[PDB]
Amino acid sequence: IIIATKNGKVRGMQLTVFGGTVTAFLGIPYAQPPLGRLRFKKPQSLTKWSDIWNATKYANSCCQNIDQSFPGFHGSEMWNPNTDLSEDCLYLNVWIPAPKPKNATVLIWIYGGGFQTGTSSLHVYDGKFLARVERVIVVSMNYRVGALGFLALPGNPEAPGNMGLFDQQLALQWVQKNIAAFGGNPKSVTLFGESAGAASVSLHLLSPGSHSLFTRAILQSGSFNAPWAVTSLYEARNRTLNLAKLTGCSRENETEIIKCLRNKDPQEILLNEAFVVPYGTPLSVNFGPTVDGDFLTDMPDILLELGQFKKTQILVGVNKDEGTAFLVYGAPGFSKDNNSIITRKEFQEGLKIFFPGVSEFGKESILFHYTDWVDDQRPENYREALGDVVGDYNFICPALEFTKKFSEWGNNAFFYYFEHRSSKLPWPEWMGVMHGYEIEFVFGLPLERRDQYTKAEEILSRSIVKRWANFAKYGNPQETQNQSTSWPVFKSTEQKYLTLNTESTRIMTKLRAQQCRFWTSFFPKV
Ligand SMILES: *[C@@H]1O[C@H](CO[C@H]2O[C@@H](C)[C@@H](O)[C@@H](O)[C@@H]2O)[C@@H](O[C@@H]2O[C@H](CO)[C@@H](O)[C@H](O)[C@H]2NC(C)=O)[C@H](O)[C@H]1NC(C)=O
Ligand SMILES: *[C@@H]1O[C@H](CO[C@H]2O[C@@H](C)[C@@H](O)[C@@H](O)[C@@H]2O)[C@@H](O[C@@H]2O[C@H](CO)[C@@H](O)[C@H](O)[C@H]2NC(C)=O)[C@H](O)[C@H]1NC(C)=O
Ligand SMILES: *[C@@H]1O[C@H](CO[C@@H]2O[C@@H](C)[C@@H](O)[C@@H](O)[C@@H]2O)[C@@H](O)[C@H](O)[C@H]1NC(C)=O
Ligand SMILES: CCN(CC)[C@H](C)CN1c2ccccc2Sc2ccccc21
Ligand SMILES: *[C@@H]1O[C@H](CO)[C@@H](O)[C@H](O)[C@H]1NC(C)=O
Ligand SMILES: *[C@@H]1O[C@H](CO)[C@@H](O)[C@H](O)[C@H]1NC(C)=O
Ligand SMILES: *[C@@H]1O[C@H](CO)[C@@H](O)[C@H](O)[C@H]1NC(C)=O
Ligand SMILES: [Cl-]
Ligand SMILES: [Cl-]
Ligand SMILES: [Cl-]
Ligand SMILES: [Cl-]
Ligand SMILES: [Cl-]
Ligand SMILES: [Cl-]
Ligand SMILES: [Cl-]
Ligand SMILES: [Zn+2]
Repeated sequence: IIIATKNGKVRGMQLTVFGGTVTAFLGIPYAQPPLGRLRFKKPQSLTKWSDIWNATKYANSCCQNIDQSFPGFHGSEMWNPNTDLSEDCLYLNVWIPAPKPKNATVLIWIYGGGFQTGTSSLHVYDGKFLARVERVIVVSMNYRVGALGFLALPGNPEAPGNMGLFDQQLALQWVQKNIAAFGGNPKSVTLFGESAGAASVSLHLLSPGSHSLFTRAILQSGSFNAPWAVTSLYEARNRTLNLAKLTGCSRENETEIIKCLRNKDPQEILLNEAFVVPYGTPLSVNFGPTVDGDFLTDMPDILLELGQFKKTQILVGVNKDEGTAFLVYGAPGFSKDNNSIITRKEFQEGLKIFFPGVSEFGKESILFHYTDWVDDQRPENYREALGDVVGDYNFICPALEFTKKFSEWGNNAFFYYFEHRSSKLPWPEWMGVMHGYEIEFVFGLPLERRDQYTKAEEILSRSIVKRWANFAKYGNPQETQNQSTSWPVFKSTEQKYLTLNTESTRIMTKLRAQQCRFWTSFFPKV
């Protein structure tokens, strides 16, 4: 199979999925490799090739530091890159239904990873199931991360910031220019992503350069208004100068620092990325999105509040235990190999880890808001309270505030609460429905009967896959055939949302009302 793109011909592979066929094009280049003088620059356009490019294996992953907290443990290593790390990494993948569709809706995946890590070749991002079951086209791209993707001295085009975001944007442009040759519909394109990928998706709703490159958006466990998602412009320049100091690149003429950084090999950049922040947290984002005056014209909180974004439908949601994953990355008394019963004193030490520069009074009122027990005798009270603190503050409350503000401008919005713990989840039970472990259900991995998911998990995945595809195709995430409960629109007044679980599906209102009132209204003033 060979498809003529506008820059040259590409060859894919046939895959057998569920007694049928899916065609895969893995590793299509969409930009000139950002090497040499092109490091830290925005992505440049690709030049034509007259031969046939073989797109038959995942391409290199972008340079990044690997998680090594649990060597040999599948729970953490399933997120580590599974191809070689290289600066030559700006490639994308395309999954096509077989036979060739005539005008299929396109789903574009943007992976997360704190803007520091990530790759589209991960097993749980495999788009072949979605192409097979719902006959949509799935696209995913690799984008630069860390300093090589988000180092910023604003206004300076040698390192303007938001390069990884522009990588994503150029991939969206590739779909616009090429997807029809694959049988796809460039007028029906839905972005979806998780964590930092969901925050990227929400920034594409704000960026005018991206407004004509997609139709709808899905935000799983993330948004730009989350406290970890946007780097202040003070912080950006500090961490840039700190990295120059650590490497030996402190110049005075600010353009001369970047040329010094361009002569360091990528490994010396990666080794020093960690220490650009003096006192970080488990949720620290060393180099992330900034207000650059290009991709981002103003502070995103101002654009959201004043209705300056793409007007379209959105699907937003969170998991029940978003915070627990971060507790085994620094909190005292927590571990993946015990049950992590902590004391009140260990709870107070956890808050200092996650809220280092906050007043003594601020941590006291976090403790006060989250220690009104039902059962005063339960030993896991403080353990579960600290996870809820981290999850509410960093993910759930920002996502709800995002949806409320977005829908106030007349757009249909739908919110979900994912509360099923995967039967193949390798982390212990006390960590619950963790950050990132709805992804395998969205991509339809439990549909593979040869994988030891339960029968109920196959059913829930089949339902989620249909809702997601119906949202992309028709702007309405209903499962209309098997007498499901209807997913109601999220409005600022009643704030209805749908729960996703094996046992039951229910409509509820005002998720975490009391806790998010504290985080969104009171806490910013301490
Ligand atoms: C902006 O950065 C400076 C310099 O950052 C240094 O901090 C070290 C801890 C280390 O990471 C090194 O690589 C880096 O260059 C910050 O100054 C430092 O701030 C910390 C925390 O307050 C102090 O402990 C250090 O003594 C201090 N060093 C100096 C030379 O001033 C500065 O605070 C930072 N601005 C922020 C975080 O707003
Ligand atoms: C849950 O585990 C933590 C972590 O303890 C680590 O070190 C060994 C004890 C190992 O067996 C394994 O449990 C784990 O890798 C326990 O906290 C530790 O407690 C000791 C006791 O003095 C302290 O010295 C350590 O600093 C501390 N580690 C951390 C990360 O806080 C904790 O006691 C345990 N809880 C249980 C068993 O209920
Ligand atoms: C493919 O379909 C195009 C129309 O797509 C529709 O446009 C708007 C209303 C969006 O809501 C989108 O989701 C819809 O699917 C046609 O204009 C085009 O000619 C068609 N092309 C081919 C080759 O069939
Ligand atoms: C998949 C990796 N995940 C744990 C194994 C980490 C903690 C996620 N993470 C993350 C991942 C890589 C590097 C830094 C971070 S800080 C962060 C902030 C906001 C969302 C996610 C992240
Ligand atoms: C691309 O794939 C075809 C089919 O396997 C192969 O014969 C061809 O030689 C490949 N091109 C290369 C390796 O340049
Ligand atoms: C800094 O160096 C650049 C590159 O040579 C030059 O264009 C610019 O004028 C210099 N500016 C200052 C203030 O030295
Ligand atoms: C609806 O139910 C049938 C069995 O009655 C099942 O095979 C099918 O996959 C279900 N559809 C969805 C979208 O879940
Ligand atoms: Cl469009
Ligand atoms: Cl940070
Ligand atoms: Cl709950
Ligand atoms: Cl006390
Ligand atoms: Cl609408
Ligand atoms: Cl309710
Ligand atoms: Cl609640
Ligand atoms: Zn992740």
